[PDB]
Amino acid sequence: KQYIISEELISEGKWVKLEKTTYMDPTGKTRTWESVKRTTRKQTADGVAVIPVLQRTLHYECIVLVKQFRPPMGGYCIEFPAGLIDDGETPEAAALRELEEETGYKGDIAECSPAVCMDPGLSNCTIHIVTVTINGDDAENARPKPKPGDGEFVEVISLPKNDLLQRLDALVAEEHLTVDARVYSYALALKHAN
Amino acid sequence: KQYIISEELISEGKWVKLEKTTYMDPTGKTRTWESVKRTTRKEQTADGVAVIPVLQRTLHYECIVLVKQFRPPMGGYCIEFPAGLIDDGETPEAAALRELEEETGYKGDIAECSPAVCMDPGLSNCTIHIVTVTINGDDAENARPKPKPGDGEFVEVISLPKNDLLQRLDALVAEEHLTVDARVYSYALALKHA
Ligand SMILES: CCCc1nnc(NC(=O)c2ccccn2)s1
Ligand SMILES: [Cl-]
Ligand SMILES: [Mg+2]
Ligand SMILES: [Mg+2]
Ligand SMILES: [Mg+2]
Ligand SMILES: [Mg+2]
Repeated sequence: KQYIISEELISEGKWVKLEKTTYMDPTGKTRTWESVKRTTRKQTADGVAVIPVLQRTLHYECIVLVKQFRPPMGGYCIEFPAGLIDDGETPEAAALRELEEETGYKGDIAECSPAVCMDPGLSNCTIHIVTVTINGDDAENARPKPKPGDGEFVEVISLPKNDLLQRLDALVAEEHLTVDARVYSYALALKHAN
Repeated sequence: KQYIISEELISEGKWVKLEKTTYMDPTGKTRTWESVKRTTRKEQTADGVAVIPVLQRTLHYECIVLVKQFRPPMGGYCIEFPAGLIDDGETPEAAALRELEEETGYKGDIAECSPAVCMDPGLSNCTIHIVTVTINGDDAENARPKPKPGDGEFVEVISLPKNDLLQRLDALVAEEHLTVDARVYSYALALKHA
């Protein structure tokens, strides 16, 4: 019943473009929307985000997160490890790779989502969310070695799964970091579960 | 260490702008980013809200109330938490309750309100409050409720049991060609992981 009729390019950068979408609303009226797209997508999705469950015996399970400066935010943010899927990469493979580059941890795939939207009122951006467990007791994850690219500066922050929400709320109150909405949503459901 | 040096407008639509962001990396080098921003953000603590609406009813499993809408930037239908931008001077909590009633017909009760969290911080500055609201489904106010969609809003309400959310979302994606929101999916994953 609703559909896209055309897309007019407004402005194209190296990484991002702005478009004006014309679409048919369900009353049979023609309408417009300003839409953002990345210029990098081919793939299943633009990117992956990794939910990395650090499992170590006799310890609480941790969720491994990363803190970085985000120029669009003008501030530091706390996020799941994430990045863009290389052309010819699978989502699962991008997840292990990104997880290694950003944290040094080497992990195992548990499940992978279908492509899910990031901010669908604004952009077409999508990701796979890939749940990964990290055997924290193996020697490869003893002194994890982050292999970050040129210009990436990432701090690793592992927080306990069973108090995640309170821990994030603290980082926000006390560090003026911004927590990512997917990370916050995850933390909320850990509390809301039964 | 890192901070914004300058923000140079590239292209402004009525709703969205692209900016060339210049910032200082932690080595001391000047770098650039392409950044998206909304034009609508005021003194609001955030662009918007998303509502986690827990429908509670005697002798019923709790449900999460979701909405399905056409999203022009996506070219397709998306399943999301009820959500809208915060009006000038409106509180996040008022906005949440109001968007919830407008989009679903339900009258909720505030449970909790997050700090401002980032929607896609490598791309945009957009932020929301995630507002958890309970809905007393035994109250007559919430018996056979009508959405009051604004101008050009066409929303369908989908209520799924909290205890099976992830499988129910996976089934919808299997039978329907629709996209699930990344927040909704993250929340459904944590409900399983707990
Ligand atoms: C990032 C959001 C981009 C938008 N582009 N177009 C938008 N139109 C409206 O909100 C609207 C205007 C007139 C009648 C009905 N709805 S919002
Ligand atoms: Cl798990
Ligand atoms: Mg990354
Ligand atoms: Mg990378
Ligand atoms: Mg809305
Ligand atoms: Mg609305």
